Amino acid sequence: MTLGDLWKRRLNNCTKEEFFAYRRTGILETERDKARELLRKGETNMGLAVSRGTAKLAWLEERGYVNLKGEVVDLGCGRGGWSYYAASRPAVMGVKAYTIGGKGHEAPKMVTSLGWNLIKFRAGMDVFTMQPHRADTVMCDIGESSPDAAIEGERTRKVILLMEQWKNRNPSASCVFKVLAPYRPEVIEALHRFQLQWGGGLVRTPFSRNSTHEMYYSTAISGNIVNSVNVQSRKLLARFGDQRGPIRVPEMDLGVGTR
Ligand SMILES: [C]O[C]1[C](OP([O])(=O)O[C][C]2O[C](N3[C]=NC4=C3N=C([N])[N]C4=O)[C]([O])[C]2[O])[C]([C]OP([O])(=O)OP([O])(=O)OP([O])(=O)O[C][C]2O[C](N3=[C]N([C])C4=C3N=C([N])[N]C4=O)[C]([O])[C]2[O])O[C]1N1[C]=NC2=C1N=[C]N=C2[N]
Ligand SMILES: Nc1ncnc2c1ncn2[C@@H]1O[C@H](CSCC[C@H](N)C(=O)O)[C@@H](O)[C@H]1O
Repeated sequence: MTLGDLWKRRLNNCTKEEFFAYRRTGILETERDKARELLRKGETNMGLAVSRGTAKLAWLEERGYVNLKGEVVDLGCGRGGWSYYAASRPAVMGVKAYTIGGKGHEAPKMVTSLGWNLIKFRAGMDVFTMQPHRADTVMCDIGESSPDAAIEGERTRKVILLMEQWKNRNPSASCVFKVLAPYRPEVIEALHRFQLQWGGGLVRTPFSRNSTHEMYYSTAISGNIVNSVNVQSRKLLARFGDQRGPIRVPEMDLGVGTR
């Protein structure tokens, strides 16, 4: 058993009030009140982020932890926050975005956010059975939370296997992907094997809620994986009992128009 396993048990043991105070204490939160209503009313001419995912990828890029370029694939694009971020980047030439859609899942939001014309959205696509194709940058933000840590571990293992398949097709591609449950030993083993062949490392974005242990793997950073995970678990465990709220910041606005 790991510290993150204990974190997950302590999380599930929270009362409702305990859970909601813990969830958001100390985290960066974009201000989505304008964005939310524009999406709700169906405004397509907008550059405000279509989801909270945009600011997370923006943070990874601005830190230099990912370098989005060339032909980008977005595996599990959901509403498209990563696809629109990538399409607005001058070094990106095109985005192929894929998501399952269906009941309980987000379909792509269609807006004129800068570079939208460079995105080819395909909904109703399962990426886990899709044949990989050429890409310079491979992005994947898949990993659905579960109260069951073993399910979160297996969901995470499937994402890492997917990234191995896309690296097999594209050994030189940069990769960035969500690791939902890095605290699980089957996940650590798979991350080690990936890191040994492809390099890379783990990082926590300051926008992730304390109710998830998610971290992001990128081929462009480094770091011992176990220590990265353990630092994050201790930091998550140390926030239990904190009552401070979130730090609110402006939402990303990419502007509108074609590229
Ligand atoms: C009920 O549940 C709930 C839900 O879930 P889902 O997701 O829907 O899934 C379902 C599933 O799972 C499982 N389970 C459940 N339960 C149980 C189980 N298992 C066992 N073994 N046992 C038990 O008990 C099964 O398999 C089924 O089928 C959830 C909700 O969520 P949503 O809405 O979806 O959102 P998201 O995105 O996910 O986010 P969040 O919210 O933040 O979450 C994350 C995490 O956290 C936690 N939580 C949540 N919540 C809401 C809560 C919590 N915790 C606490 N303590 N409290 C509260 O309230 C978890 O871990 C998650 O993952 O959730 C759930 N829940 C509710 N409640 C509860 C829960 N869990 C645990 N515990 C509790 N108390
Ligand atoms: N097997 C699969 N094939 C395709 N899409 C999947 C999938 N499993 C999960 N997904 C989708 O992957 C998406 C992950 S959410 C990603 C958030 C996104 N990066 C943003 O910025 O908006 C979800 O919408 C989920 O429906």
